[PDB]
This record gives sequence, C-alpha cells and structure tokens, in this order.
Amino acid sequence: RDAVICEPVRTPIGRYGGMFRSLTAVDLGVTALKGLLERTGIAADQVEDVILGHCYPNSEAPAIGRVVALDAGLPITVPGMQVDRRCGSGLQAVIQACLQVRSGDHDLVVAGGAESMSNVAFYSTDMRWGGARTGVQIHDGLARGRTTAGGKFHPVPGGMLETAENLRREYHISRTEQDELAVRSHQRAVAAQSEGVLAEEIIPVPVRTEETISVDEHPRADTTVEALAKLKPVLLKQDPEATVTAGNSSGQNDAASMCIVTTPEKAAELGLKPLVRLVSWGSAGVAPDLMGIGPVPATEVALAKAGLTLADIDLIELNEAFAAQALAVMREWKFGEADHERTNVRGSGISLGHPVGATGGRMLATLARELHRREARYGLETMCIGGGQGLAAVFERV
Amino acid sequence: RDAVICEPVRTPIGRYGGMFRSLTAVDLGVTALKGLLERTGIAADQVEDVILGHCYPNSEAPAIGRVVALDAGLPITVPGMQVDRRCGSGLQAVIQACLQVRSGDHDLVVAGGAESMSNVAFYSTDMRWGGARTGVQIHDGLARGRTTAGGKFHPVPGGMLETAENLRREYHISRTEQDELAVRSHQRAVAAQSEGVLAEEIIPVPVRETISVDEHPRADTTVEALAKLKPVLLKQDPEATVTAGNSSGQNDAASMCIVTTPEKAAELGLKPLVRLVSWGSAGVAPDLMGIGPVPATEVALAKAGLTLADIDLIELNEAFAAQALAVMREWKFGEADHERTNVRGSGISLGHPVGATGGRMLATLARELHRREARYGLETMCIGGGQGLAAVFERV
Amino acid sequence: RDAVICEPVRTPIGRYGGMFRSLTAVDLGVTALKGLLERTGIAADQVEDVILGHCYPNSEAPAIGRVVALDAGLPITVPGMQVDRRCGSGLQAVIQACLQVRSGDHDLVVAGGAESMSNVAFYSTDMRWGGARTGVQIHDGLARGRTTAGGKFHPVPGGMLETAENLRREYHISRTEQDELAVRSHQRAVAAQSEGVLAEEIIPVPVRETISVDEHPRADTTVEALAKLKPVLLKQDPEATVTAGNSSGQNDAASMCIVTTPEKAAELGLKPLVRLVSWGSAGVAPDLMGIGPVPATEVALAKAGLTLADIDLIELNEAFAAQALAVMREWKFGEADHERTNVRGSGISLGHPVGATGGRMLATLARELHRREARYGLETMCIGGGQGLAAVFERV
Amino acid sequence: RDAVICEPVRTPIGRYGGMFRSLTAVDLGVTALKGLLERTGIAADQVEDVILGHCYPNSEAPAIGRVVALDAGLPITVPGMQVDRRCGSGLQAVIQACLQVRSGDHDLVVAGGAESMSNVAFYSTDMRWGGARTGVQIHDGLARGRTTAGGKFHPVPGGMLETAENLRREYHISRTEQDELAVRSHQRAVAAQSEGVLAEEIIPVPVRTEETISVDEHPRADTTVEALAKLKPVLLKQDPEATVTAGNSSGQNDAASMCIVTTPEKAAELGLKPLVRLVSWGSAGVAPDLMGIGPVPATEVALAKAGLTLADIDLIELNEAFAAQALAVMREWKFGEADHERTNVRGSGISLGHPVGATGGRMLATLARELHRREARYGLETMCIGGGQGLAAVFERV
Repeated sequence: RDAVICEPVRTPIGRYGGMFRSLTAVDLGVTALKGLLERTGIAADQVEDVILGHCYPNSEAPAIGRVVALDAGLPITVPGMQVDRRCGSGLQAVIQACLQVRSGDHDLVVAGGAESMSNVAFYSTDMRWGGARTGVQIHDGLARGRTTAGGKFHPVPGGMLETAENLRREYHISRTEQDELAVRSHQRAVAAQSEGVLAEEIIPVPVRTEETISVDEHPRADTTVEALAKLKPVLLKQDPEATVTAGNSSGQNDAASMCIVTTPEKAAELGLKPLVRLVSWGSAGVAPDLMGIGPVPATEVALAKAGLTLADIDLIELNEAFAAQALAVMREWKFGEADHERTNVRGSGISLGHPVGATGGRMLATLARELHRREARYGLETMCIGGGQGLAAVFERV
Repeated sequence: RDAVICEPVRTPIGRYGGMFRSLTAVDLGVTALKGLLERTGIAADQVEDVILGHCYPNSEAPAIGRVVALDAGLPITVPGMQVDRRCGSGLQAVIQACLQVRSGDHDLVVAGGAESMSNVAFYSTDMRWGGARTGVQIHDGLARGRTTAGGKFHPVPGGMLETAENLRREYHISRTEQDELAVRSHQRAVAAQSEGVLAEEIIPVPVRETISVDEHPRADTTVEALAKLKPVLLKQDPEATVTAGNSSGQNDAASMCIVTTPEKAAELGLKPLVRLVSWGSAGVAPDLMGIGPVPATEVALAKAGLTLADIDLIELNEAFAAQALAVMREWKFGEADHERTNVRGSGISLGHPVGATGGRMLATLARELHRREARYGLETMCIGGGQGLAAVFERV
Repeated sequence: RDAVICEPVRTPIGRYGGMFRSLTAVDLGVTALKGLLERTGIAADQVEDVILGHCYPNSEAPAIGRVVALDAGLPITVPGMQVDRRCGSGLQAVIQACLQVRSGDHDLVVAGGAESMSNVAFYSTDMRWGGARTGVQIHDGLARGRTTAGGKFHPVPGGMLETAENLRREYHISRTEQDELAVRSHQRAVAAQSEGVLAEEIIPVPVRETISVDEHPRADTTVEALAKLKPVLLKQDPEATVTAGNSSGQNDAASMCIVTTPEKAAELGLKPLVRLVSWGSAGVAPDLMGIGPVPATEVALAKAGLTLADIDLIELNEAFAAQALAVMREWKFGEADHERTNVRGSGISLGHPVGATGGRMLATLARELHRREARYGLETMCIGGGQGLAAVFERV
Repeated sequence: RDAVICEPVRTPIGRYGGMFRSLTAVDLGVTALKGLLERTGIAADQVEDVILGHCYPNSEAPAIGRVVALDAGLPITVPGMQVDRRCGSGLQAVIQACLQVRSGDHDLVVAGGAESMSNVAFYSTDMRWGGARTGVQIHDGLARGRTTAGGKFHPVPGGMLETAENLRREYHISRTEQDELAVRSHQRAVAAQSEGVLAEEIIPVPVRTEETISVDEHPRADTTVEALAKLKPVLLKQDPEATVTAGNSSGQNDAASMCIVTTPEKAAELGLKPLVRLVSWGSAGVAPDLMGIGPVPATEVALAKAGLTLADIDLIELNEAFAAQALAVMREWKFGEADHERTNVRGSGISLGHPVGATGGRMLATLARELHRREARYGLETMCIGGGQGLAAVFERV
C-alpha cells in the first residue's frame, strides 16, 4: 500500500538570535503541529505517532515528538519520538513514517522536525563528578558539534565549512559562481513571497510583544554579487584561496516543519488531499571531510530503487548547505543552465536558512506543493549531512 | 521478506559512577559493535546502517550510530543515526531496522543502543543570551529529563519514581511484594551468571582490566535485607514503598545485533535466532507511564493475532518493582507466569542503561527462546513520558 | 608625619548594563590610574603601593591593585592589593594608604577603588567535587551577596533595601521626603555638570568614543514623577516607600588618588588638597545597617576633637533616601545643613559602584573644600552587613 | 606605641578535598576565633576590628572578617573586613592591624586568615549578558588566579608552577636538592607533632562524621628522597628538565589563623602575655614569572628599615610554595646547611600545607612561639606572592 504526504507545512524561518529567539523548539513544533491539524480538520485521535527530526535534543524535551504532541493538546494516547541523522533528520523522520504506514502498522502518523538553534544548550561533562582535578569545560552545543560528527578518526577542525572549501578546491569552484548561486537563492525566495505561494506552506507564528509573524526572516530582495564580493571568507587566515562566506552559506536558524503521512484510503476517508507519495529513498556514507557530496551517492541509490534517472526528475530540492558544496553536487550531476530552472525554485538554505531538524520538512513542503502546482510528476529531495552522509527521497505527484 | 535477528549481544552493565565510569557511550558502543563483527565474521562493508537508541545525546557524539560506526573502524560508506523514544529506544532501533530490511531497502543493518549514564551532561539554556533577568539554571540531564518528558501540562516533580508510587497506590502493591520481585530478579541474574549462559550475550570490555560480568546483581539479596531500605519519597508520602533496592538503577552499557534476511543470513553463515512478528506502541498518562506495556502489548498481540497465553517467554523491563507488578496484575499473572518472565533477570538486578535496555532484553529473549525450543517471545517496556512499546518475536 | 591627598579623580559612573558594560573593573581602574599619573606627571616607579577597594573580586583579577598597576604600565616593582569592607572599601583603601605613609614606611602610594557591577561573576560551589546528588547551582554574585553579609545569625532576606525599609519604619520617614531628597540629589549632580566643576574629578573613558559624563543623573527628575514608582518590597509591605528612584543604583567606575607626605608632594609639584585628620569604624545591627555612619562619625569626630557643627562639608553616600534621612534625623539636621551635604550629588543620582564610591566621595569633598575655602570635611557611609566608616579631612 | 602579638593560633590544616572539605572558610575562621577568645578570655567588646587575609573571596561571605565575627557570636558592634595580597594576605592583615594599633586609632584588634581551598568557587564572567558570540568559559578560582595575577603584559600560562621551574632553571636547582628540602620539611613537622609543641598553636576543630580534629592532615613520617624521586614533574611534557612535583610543592589546603594585635600598654591592662613586637616590614614587586624570589627584596627592605642584617636574625619562617622556589631564595641569602637549623623549624608549606589566606598567621604562630622557646631575639617571616610580589616582617621577642 502507498504512503502519501498530506498538508506539508512549516513555521516561517527565524535567524539565530532573531525574531524567534524567545521561542523553544517545542514552541515552534507545537505551532506547526497545531497549524497542520487546523488546516486538515482531522480528529486528534487519528494520529498514531509523532516522529520528529531534531538535532540538538536535551532534557528540556526528551523524545521531542511526544512532548510536542502533548503540548499541542493531542491525547495522551499519542506516542512520539526523536530522530537524528543531522541535516537529513526531517527526511529521515518522513521516511520512517512512510515505512511504518506502508507496512500496515499505522494508518496515519505525523512526521516533522523542529530546531531552535537560538536556544541550543551549553553543556558540560565535568560537573557530575567534579572538576577538582580536571577543571570544568563548557561547550556550545552548536560549536562543539562541528568538530565531532566524524568521530575521532576523521577530524575536520573547521567542521562543515571546512569540507565546503575542500569541495571548492577539488572542483575548482569560483567565488563568483558561489555568490551567483547565493543571489538566485534570495531572488527565488523573495519572488515566492510576493507571488503568494509561501502562504500555503507557512503556519504563522504568534510571538509576544500579539504580533503574528508569517514571513521568513532571512531572505533579502537586494542581494547582489557585488555586495557579496565584499564579504570575508571565514577561513581566509588559514586559506588564501578560501571562498566560503556567511553570504554564500546557509546560516543557523529556528523553525519547525510538520506533515501527515498516511495511506490513500485513510486520506480519502478523512477528506485529506494527498500531494505526493514516496517512490524511493536512499542513504549513503562518504568521507567526513567531503560530506557535502553526500547527495550524489544517496540520490543514485534512490533513483536506482525507483528505476529512474535524474532526467526523469521534474523538480529538485537540494539543501544548499554551502554554495560551493551545492555546486559540487551539480557538477557531479552534469547540470546545465536549464537544470537550475527546476532546482530549488522557491529558495534554499542559503536564502531561507538551515534550521537543521526542520530543513527536511521545509524542502518537502516546497517540493510537494510545487509538483502539484506545476502538474509535474517526480521530485527529488536530497541533502548532505554533517559527519559525512547523504539522504535522498523520490516523490511522485498523486 | 522476513527480518531476522542474529547474534544479539551487549556489553556488561556498569553501575552509575561504577566500573565503566571512565568510558563514554561511544566507547561502549564501539566495543559492542566490534565484538559483534568479530563473532559473526561479517565484512564491515556489509553493514548498510547503524541505528542506535540513545536517550541522552549531546554534541560529543552527534547522530551516534554514525560515530560508533566510524570509531569502530567501519568504512566511511556506512551510514548511521540516533533515535530516542526514552526507555523504548533500543527496541525502537530494532523495529526500524526490521522495517527497512523487510521493505527491501536494506539487506543487513545494525540495530542497537548505547548509554553512559555516568557521563550524561549537565546543561543550561540560560547562558547564550544571558541570565541577567532570569538568573541561570544548570540541569542534571538525568534528573531534569525525569520531570519534563510529559511536557508542560503533565509535569512529574518526582520523576519516574513518582509514577511508580502512583501505580503502587492505585494497585495496592505492598512493599513486600516489591522486594520479593527484586529478590527474584537478583536470583535469576546470578543463576544466569553461574549457569554460563551470559557468555553468549556479553562482549567483554577493557578498561584502563577486561570486564565481562555485570556490576549490579548480588547473590546475597534477601527480602529481610531489602526491608531495611528507606523509600526515596518517604518525606512526601508516609506509605511510600519504592527504594533503591526495588527500583532499576542508572547504568552504562551498549547493545548490538544484526538485522537481516534469512537468505542473507545463510550466505553469511549467520544463525538467525528470531524473526519479528509484530509490534505495538501506545501512549498513556505521563504520571502513569509504568502501565505503558499493557496497551502496547495488546496492540502487538492483536496484530500477531495472538493472546498472552500464546507467549512462551516474556521480557518486561522492570523499571520499578511496583510498576512491573502493576503490569502483571493487568495480565492477571500467577506464580507460574513469573517462571516465563524475565528468566535471566531484569532492570532491577541488571540495571537500566536506558538506550541499551531494549537490546539487552532482545539478546536474552532471542537466546532463551532457542535454548528452550519455545516459539513466541514478547519484549515490552514502559517509557518515561507515558508510552509503551512491545514486540512479538518467533523462534527461527 | 602628615598624609595628604593629591589629585583625587574618578571615571564617569556607568549604569549596570549601561555605557561601560563591556569594560572590566580592571579596564576602569587602568583608565583612572593612567589619568591620575598623566595629570600629576609623577614617574611610575615613585608609586610604592596600589591599594584598591574592590567588593566583587574574582580570579580574573586577583589582588586587583597589582593587576591594575601592571596593566596601567607601572613597573614590576610596584606592589598592589585588594581590600573589602563592602561600601566603605574605597575609604578603607585611603585610610590604609594614610597609615603606611604617616608611619614612615612609604612616601607615596595610590589609593582607590574599582567596581564593574556589570561584570560581577556567576559562580558555583557545586562543580568541584561533583553535582549528582546535590545538583548544581550557579549564583549571581550580586543577587547572592544581598543575603549573606550579616552571616547566619542575622539574616536579612531583602538585603540592604530591607534595612532601608526598616529605617523608614523606625523613623517614620515619608515616601515624599525620600523623593524630595532624590530630586535634590539629581539637581546637584546636573548643576555640577553644567558648572564644569566635574570635569576636574573625571578621567574620560574611551569605549570602542570618549565618555566623560555620568550616565545616571537626569535634569528632569520631579517629585511628581518619582511618586509613580512602585516600592520594590510593596508586595511584602503595603507601607513600603523605597523605590528605584530614591535608591542608589548598581554601577561601574574606578577612583584613584595620591597619598603622600607634604614634602614628597612639594618635591614633585603635587598640590595637596587635604590631610586625614581622623577616622572611625563601627558595627551596627545588620538589619539597621544604614545607621552605620552615626556611631562611625562620632568615633571620628571624637578622635579629631571636633563636633559635627565644626564640619564645613559632609559627603554621605545615600544608598537609599530612607537610610540617608534616618542618619540626618539622628544628626538633627535642619534645612541649612542640607546645603553643606552632598553638594555635587550622591549615590542616588550618580550611582553606587561599590568599591569606587569611597573614592568618588573623596574627589568631591577634597575639591569642594577648596572651592568653598572651608576647613573640615566629613566622608561617611553605611556598609553592607551592618558597619559604618567615617573620616574627617582638613583643607591644606 | 609598639604593636605586639598575643596568642597566635590556627586550626589544624586539612588537605584539599580532605578532612575539612565540608567546612567553609567562615567555619574554620569562626572556630579559630572562638578558640583565641576562649584561651585568652578577652572580652568580645574589646575587639575593635577583625581583619582577615582571604584570597578566594565570594558572595558566600562578603567582607569575611565581619561575617566571621558575627558567626562566632561576637557583638554586632565589632567591625571587620577582607584583604587580599595573595599568599601574603595573612601577614598583610597583621601588618595592617599593627599600623592601626600603633597609630592610636585602635588599642586592640584581631588579625588573621581563612581559606577553604576545597570550596573555592568555579565562576564565569560570560553568563550575565550571554556568550552567544564569545562562547562561555567556567574558571577554576584556583587555577585561573595563577595565570592572571601578573596581568595582561605578564601572562604566565603555566601558573605558579611555571615560575618555579623558571627559578629551578635560573638557579640550577637539582631535583634531588628539591626533594631533600621536602623530606626535611616533613621530618620537622612530624617531629613538631611528636614533641607536643603544635598543641599550643592549634585550635581543635569539631566536625560531623562528631569528631574533634587537632592534627594537621598533610605531614607524613614516611617521606623519603627515594620515594619522592618516583613522582613525575607536572610540567614534564613541556620541559624535559622539569623538576617540580606535587611532592616538592606546597599543597592546596584548608585552615584558618587568628591572633590579637595590641599595644604593650593595652596587653598589660588586660593581663595578656604578648609574645613578639613588630620591628619592621617591607613589601616589594618582582617579575610575575619569577614571583618566587619576592622574599629577597621584601626582606632587604624590612632589614634595612630595622637597621639589621640577616646575620641578626635568630629564626626564619619562609613559606616554601615550592622547594625550587625556597632554594632559590636561600641561594640569594647565601644560606649554608647550618642556616637550615634556624629556618622553618616546625615545617613549611610543603609539609604542613598552604591554605593561602591563613598561611601568614600559621608562620607567625610558629615564629612567635619558637622565638620564646629558644629565647632568641629576632625572627623573620617572609613569603613569595603570586603575581610577583614579596612581603616580609621582622618580629622581636618581648
């Protein structure tokens, strides 16, 4: 039986330290979840699991999908959980949801993701037993995670950005091209805002001052290659040829994404309108210091399973973790000017942001809704993953 | 296709602050994973995913299954990830493994769990934008999580231990009943040790000395001795019964198994022990979490078209004696059922290294089914925050 | 022999969280000390000791006098130290400097104070020997010191402010009288600004922009406006009167001066402004701390063979209007006396940067005693935890 | 007027994390102070000031002398305060008490020191306004203080220990020499114990599992050059010629010290028995990275003021922060092995411990009492100070 995606929504995406700074990841998740349930009008006891991608969990919200469900006023009979495959966590959550619905185990579950990078904890492993002899180290959850996802045998001191430079280096990718991709990104997000399509994607978020925010914080209409040319590469001191700036990289962000994963039968029965179904997915491991190229093997797996080629794909969502990383993938994919027209049509991580746990759900909402709008057939959602992985899923319009 | 479980193993279980205090959750997981690969002799590049339950993750090891893969020396081509459904995380990892093997997506994956509760972080969310007006709090990862899992509308100030006092109160469970279960638990664990059946489950672990025995079980445990302990919530509640002796502890361990198909198992010369029949999950009141196994088991049994009468062996994690006794009252157990339940010990005697508990129960359930030539096995646990998880397995 | 005070200076006084927030107590101390040496033209190796009152010290700057000396570029041969007698600390530093000059041990030393209440540390006594059992608490140094200065036998939960309410209650001091004094204090501060007399006390501070103006005094304070403010402790006490308007605040600053002999001074071109006649210290009940200046002053007047009527100028740090008015009650002040007291403002308008307050009061008293060609000045202050300190100086 | 010292006493000295770990600096101070007043019988309202050296103050006890007075039950009329000149703080408190008694301001005050190094705080200056852009550090009050004391232009990343190797290197001091000094220190402390002389100095401390402790925790009778040779130099990694070990270094410790400072005329009126009068004191600054040599110029100043030379000094207390550091000073003094007979005759920081704020009064209680038992005339007390200072005082038997 099929697994279909219904009403994929998200909150707007705030900047790190920005408009959502005072909201927890649970706050955003509850908003998105309540928005989803209001739009679909389904009974709350129809939900059989809430599975959330979530990359900086802590005991403020253990097994966060459960906490989100309770805090949104779902029955205590609704189970939930947390998954982490770094940047792929929100797609991981969806795939998991698809497997347990296709299997006959559940008829309807929620898949999503929530991240408040503004409020990632500082933590220490030296206070339980005392620093009387070692001292006490405190770690930024965000900063520390950049150096550890490849474990002790594959060190990347400069984390993901360092690997983005590695790709720049290996693929001989110019700064200009990187900032050019950056500009397109902002233009498509800003275009999509004005063309009124983001309205169906977004659950507005009430913050309190009772101001309801319904626009993404990071996109800018005045973005240009000349302005971006002025930006300093983050690793310039250690690398003369460094190209990666804050301007052609995705930032740190706050957001939540939610959707319904069900069977076509159950959806008809509840008056849902399925937008896509899962055709295939793939995962893959690559070298931690080249994590950015993770989408290429992942996508090959997903395409092979489905019996498709990349030419069979009408729409592409590729999280653009860094411009150099994304361009590397598109080089491997042998992309023309023509291919950019079907890729990241409403923006990407660079323009919208990268609220890690929620990104898979953002890309999905965009992909699902745009396939429908273009009456296109196949979509590919794929992303690189810190520590050296890739995830890809192929969807087909219903 | 069928998904079968092969070579379900685990490290010994260390006490909180005890023998494994110097080892991280990754250290423990790496040792279990390497011991698994060494026993099965399978090439590392056969592993298509490492899915681990891990309830107190932090940035020392993001997406821990991937880190454990790489730190165990597995190729960069092996993916991995982390899952948290509290106490059910280990079973959850196994279930997901079965779903992606049964679906035809993967042929062979590793499912397991890792927890170093000795090294769970202290943390704050008041230090980034400053604690000028709010003040600053630093939370014990363990302690804080006990109160927040039911969310803001179902806080439990006394954590999971409060929920056990609730079930004891509701079910009229005497202190003596609880301590008898506890004594039974230690008896079985120690008996299992002396019998030598543990050598099959356990991956020995080297510390800076090579350990291969569980830290917590005690041969000398008596009802009279346990009567001497003071209930943790005595001040709050004069008829409190839950002590450190009839509770499961905080612990360190890692658990690993192969999830694969009969066809792939046979090519690799593996010995499939059980296959997954069905599973069920459920939500209950956070303050009554401990009852979680009752509706989750119903679901798993319903799906399998079985009844509890059809179940030859049961693994129930006994987070607390009072919690477990409440489950078994709903199951209407007699003396005799006790004989097919947790026959090599439980959380009370072996400890509860949360993320790794599910794989502990599976290693015993899978192996004990084969050892007894029995047919059906049930694995179930309560879950902090008010959930339950259950899985039915069938001997291959 | 004689001890005379030369060139008493200070930085502007920043609000807590305000204009100097990014500057450390050492940043403020170094600026003030460099300003002092610049104005005086003294050679750096002529400084024999740097003694600083400093009430929230921490290991970023141990024995802060020495750190400030070295960071201001004095040679490694210049000793330095830290003193703490709460609010009296800066006066305590001056008195110590006088003692070891008058004794003949030293010919020239620097006395001062430095406080960055913006950067007072958060600290914990639970992280050394382990937090699992107790939990880990981290305290605001400022919030914490509110309840501890009187020890365990004389608790004052509401801190110094509670003692201000105590004095309000004992002396039947009206809310309106308090606010009148607060307006008075702001008027004199701005007056002193506009008249350019302050430019002489102040070493301007460069921030990443040079600042030379105190942050808290407001030209527009009215009894009408202050009446709107709510008593901090009104919830506990309906008759509470002490607000943020008629209290001294939390602030950042440093003060410095030269303490030398008349001969060394003449020899170096220094212009001695005053000499220390006498000083006194006293302890009072922690819960009536604010009355501290009354016994302290009597001690000091007594050792000087003077009476209060003999004093030409008073500096009284008004930590709170209610406290200040209580002292003035006991001093049987009349409207005329208010004219010779705190003529350039006080804690309420300028702020109360604890360790640097004594040096502020001294810079005003010394220089206003020359402006007015007067003879004796009194500097006195209540102290955290139930103390009082006072010093009589005489114009040279 | 002279300043004379009566009844200098001290608590036993606990080890870092040892027998006094559940006691605060105030607890130790209250005990020593109650002990002083109970021995002497001095009426409490005769005390005009309680001045305590204290190097790791925090808001648990602001102006610690005042707190200790109150907590010891003294009348609310007794003022008090805290001073910090690091290692010199206990002597500094005594010197200040002498100045303000010699001047006529006071007739009688308490001077002492208190330190619970077991209980020194960890702290941060990054948490009030947030560490979003700076990150967060938590510092050991103890380890941090050792690297910051010389300010920004004289950083010492290796702390006190580094300065000790510096002295070892510049004075060509052998490990064996250092360990020999350490052995002797323990011998003399251990002998002082068995000879019964320490009971005069010591105020026994009640502690609850209740026991009464009256013996110093760190001195050990089994200290041998052979045993010491076995320990590895703390800075060996950095410096293959490193010689300084925990065995030839003073420990971190908890204790408190108290004495009466008064005039001959006041002591007579109350029937007190003064032990010594303050002849002179000196203070000096040296390079922070050579802080350990501080006593040499400090002592020169005190001797010059006194019209004395080192030849006139019958007894010497020198706090040996490190054997290397102490030997360097003795090398400057041109000390023979014969001078060891008059120097630290009941032990030193290496054996007895070094509870910083209370060390000054520890040395004074020994010096004053030993000067009378030997009916010698002059005694010197000097100490090197972290951050590059020295403090010295000459006392005369009364």
